[PDB]
Amino acid sequence: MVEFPEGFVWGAATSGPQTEGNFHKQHQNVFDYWFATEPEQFDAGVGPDTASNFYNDYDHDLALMAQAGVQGLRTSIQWTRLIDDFETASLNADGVAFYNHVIDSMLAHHITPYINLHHFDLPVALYDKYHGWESKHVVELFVKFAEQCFKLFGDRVDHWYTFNEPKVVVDGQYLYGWHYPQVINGPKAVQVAYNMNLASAKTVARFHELCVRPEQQIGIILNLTPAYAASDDPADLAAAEFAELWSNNLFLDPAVLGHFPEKLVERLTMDGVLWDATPTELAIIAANPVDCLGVNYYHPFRVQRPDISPKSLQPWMPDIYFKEYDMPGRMMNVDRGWEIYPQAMTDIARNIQKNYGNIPWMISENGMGVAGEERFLDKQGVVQDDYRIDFMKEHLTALAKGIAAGSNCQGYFVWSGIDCWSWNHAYHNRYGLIRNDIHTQTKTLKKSAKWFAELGERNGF
Amino acid sequence: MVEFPEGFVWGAATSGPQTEGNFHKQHQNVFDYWFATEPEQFDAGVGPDTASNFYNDYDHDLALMAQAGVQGLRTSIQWTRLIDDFETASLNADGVAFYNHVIDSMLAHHITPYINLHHFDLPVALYDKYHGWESKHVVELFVKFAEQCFKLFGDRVDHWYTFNEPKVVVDGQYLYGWHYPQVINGPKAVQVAYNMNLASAKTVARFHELCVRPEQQIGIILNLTPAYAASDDPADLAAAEFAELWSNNLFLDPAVLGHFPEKLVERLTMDGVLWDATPTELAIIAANPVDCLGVNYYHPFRVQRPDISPKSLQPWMPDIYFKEYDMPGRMMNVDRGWEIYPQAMTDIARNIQKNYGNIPWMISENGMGVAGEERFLDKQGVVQDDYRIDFMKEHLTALAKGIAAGSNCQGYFVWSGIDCWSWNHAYHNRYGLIRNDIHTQTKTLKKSAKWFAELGERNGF
Repeated sequence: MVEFPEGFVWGAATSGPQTEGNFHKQHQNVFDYWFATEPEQFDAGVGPDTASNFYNDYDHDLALMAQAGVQGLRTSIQWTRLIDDFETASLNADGVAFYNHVIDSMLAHHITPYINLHHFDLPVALYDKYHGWESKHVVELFVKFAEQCFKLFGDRVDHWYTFNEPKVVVDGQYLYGWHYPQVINGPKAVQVAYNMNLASAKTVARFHELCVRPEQQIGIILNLTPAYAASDDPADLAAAEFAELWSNNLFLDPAVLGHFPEKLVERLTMDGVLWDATPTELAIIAANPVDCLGVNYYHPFRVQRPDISPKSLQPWMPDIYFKEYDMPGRMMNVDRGWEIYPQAMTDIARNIQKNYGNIPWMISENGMGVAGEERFLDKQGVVQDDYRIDFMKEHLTALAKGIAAGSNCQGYFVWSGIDCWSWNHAYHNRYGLIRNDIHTQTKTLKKSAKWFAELGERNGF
Repeated sequence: MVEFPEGFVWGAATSGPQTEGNFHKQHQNVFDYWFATEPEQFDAGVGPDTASNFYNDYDHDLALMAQAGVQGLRTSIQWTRLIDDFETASLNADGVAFYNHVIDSMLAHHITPYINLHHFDLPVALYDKYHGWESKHVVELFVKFAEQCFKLFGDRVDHWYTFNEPKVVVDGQYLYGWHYPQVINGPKAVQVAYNMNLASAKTVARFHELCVRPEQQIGIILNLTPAYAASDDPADLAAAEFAELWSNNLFLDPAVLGHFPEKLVERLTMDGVLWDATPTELAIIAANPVDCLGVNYYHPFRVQRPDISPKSLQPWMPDIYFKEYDMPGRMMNVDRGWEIYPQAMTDIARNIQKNYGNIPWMISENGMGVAGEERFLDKQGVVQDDYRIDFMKEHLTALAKGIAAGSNCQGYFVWSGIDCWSWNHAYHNRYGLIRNDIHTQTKTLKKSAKWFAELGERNGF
């Protein structure tokens, strides 16, 4: 009924910090320091120290993912596990052995590796010493980390990503208190956003200097949720277009077009908060756009005029130009508090084909979180997560209008394969195709796993 | 009878390691370490620990130089004095205070500062830890240190130089045994020569991001002695061709034209000794040529065919393509071993005018050395150094020819103002317009000093 192009990749997505646990990890990332210092900030007091036991059970975990039909698995390498000395990027031996064990095990179970380099997991010591992503030195240290990954695993990994959603690091660490160090400072957030795009372009450059095969591509993973206007009222349209530029063009334009959006640059310049860039750095951005693009989508975003004039006496924040809008009539996932709107899939697909040269791209994250999935166990202990099947059917159907109209969309990656640790929310909401009983780290396929496996065999539903 | 353009600058040239002494210097450069462990390698046992006492006596020393007609003093800031932590380029407080005193004292004596950032004085710890200029990381540390110099002193310093004769570091440290660490490795020296051209271009880029005046200019100091063919025989013209590419084009073309000489790159590639470069690096080199040129010249250089074929089995060295030639009938400075040939001054001027856009340039070093000048002391303790006047006269007369033919030469700096420490030769040969008795650090003008002052007021002789 719905068919997908030949060679379409059917995948799942996690990260190292949300799965491995901290077993024998040399360094703390910001979340490990946060958890070890303020465990009360975490749901049920579950921190990342054990997560989903992937450090210990990766092999059998991969067997289960392959049964659920994971053809390609995307996860991440922790800067804080691979690296001994950050200034030098020397190798922690156990960390190197672990990631090789993981990659080899993926290829033993016929799972194609998709490796991302950074998923919100800055080493706390680099924050302490340089304030992390605010420091162009830390940007250089990341490239050095990235080179070590290219040299150690490039013989077996064709598909690479620099960052997963830099904007969430920008928002979490410097705007809204989501991430340790919980800084609230607009001007610093602007500098961080620039520095991460710069880290990204530098890593693409280093990758293309070292890559030997045509199959080897490096991309970036962004959330491209559109910023839908609340109404056709002019103040709402003005709010929607800044929020579009701020949330999407801020990273999409430099990563894919090689430049920042000039209207955004103009606005930050006039507000006095523009980042510090050099001509060399800008030239590096222009010269090293990504090969491909990972797209994350879960729920839409709608905006209206700000309550007060942006000329008001207040600390600068991107939010002075827009406020979120809840739409009367919205279809809702009520317990998670998110609108369901799979047509965003189709709009995103078209933005990419019309305004970004139809660059090769994939849905790298799409999924639905539900709390207390033990309510829906059947008598053999399998979650009857039909809601998650329905969810995937709605978003894939819109994605197929996506591809039928021309989108160079090359795969679909579910968040997630195995239930994994969602930062402060920990295991409140489960997204997996595969349940994890985190007390015993016992993993069981849910119903959606078998449907996802047949989806990949039929190449449709 | 022989006069110069309006506003021609009459200056003197030294460097920091040859004048200051090591008084309260936090770090050893390469020569400090070399002397501290092998003083027998240094003439009469004299190292750089006191030199010409400039750390203590800069004020009165600057008065004597002004008495001798020094309108512009070119010297250097030592990396090892200014910088506490090389990795961060944090400041040593006594080092900053000293160079502030020196620059301020220069102005109070009406001497225009010309500041060179590097004169063969690699910090020895960066050699031990990274192998120094071989490490593109050391390149980045240099840029950081250069930024500090601009930020601290740019407000009163308009004339900057990235390096003095990078080729002498390549030759001295990696080819012929002149400089600690005394490595003898052809391929390494090629990479070092690449890295210092890169470091210079990166330093031009940082200067221009931070320069706040039209008057502020940065350049590089190069010896541009022509490579004279021993004869018009093809084999001698071919050797002179390569020695010219290797001696001058290797630094001049990147610095002024923004690219390496493709004939040289062809030759090194064919010989498999080419440097490792990146597209990014070559673009920085292309984008930041110097503002001006400083030209060093003391004696000519003549070249014939190698004794044996370059296809012979021998370690790759630039010299496989050319041998130094001794012309019969040459005018010699016999004690020093150098030929006297002021006509080269004219040749240099014309080469810049005709093949380098007539970019603004100066003779930044020219001068004659003479051992044991006590022989020519008179009743006054004044060295009767008529030979140095004759030398200056002859080479100035050739310069004026170049100028009248239209070469954009704008000044002429004598080496040196005060007798200074000439590396392993230390104080064997004396070059100053002003003598230093190095036992008492008592400094007294020579006859040539008064004449240089009269040369300035008359703008000619």
